[PDB]
Amino acid sequence: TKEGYGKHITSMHVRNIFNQGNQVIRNIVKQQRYELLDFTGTEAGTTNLPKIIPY
Amino acid sequence: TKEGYGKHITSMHVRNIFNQGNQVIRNIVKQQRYELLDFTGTEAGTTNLPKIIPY
DNA sequence: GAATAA
DNA sequence: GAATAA
Repeated sequence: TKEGYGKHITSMHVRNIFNQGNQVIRNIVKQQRYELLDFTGTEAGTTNLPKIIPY
Repeated sequence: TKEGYGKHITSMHVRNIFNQGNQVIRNIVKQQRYELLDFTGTEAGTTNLPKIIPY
């Protein structure tokens, strides 16, 4: 007979404890920025022109 | 098959019968003492003075 | 608070 | 949607 004593012991079933490559981490990129919009200038991006948000 | 007859017999589980160092004995130190308090003297601890209990 | 906590 | 899907 194959028998033995132990604690937190069990007949051995399938164990592969590596995930099958499924895991998800979640960060939020957080980029608060104080900015200025200057239309008072003649230079490049400072003009009467609409300033763009390139989402 | 592994089997045998016996009395007060069991499949063998974990047995270490030494305690993990936890045991408590309790005595009371008992020290009744008849004593005298003498303030009638001039010598050392015999005076008008309060005699002390140094618990 | 089988490994001794009266 | 024992092999990680918060």
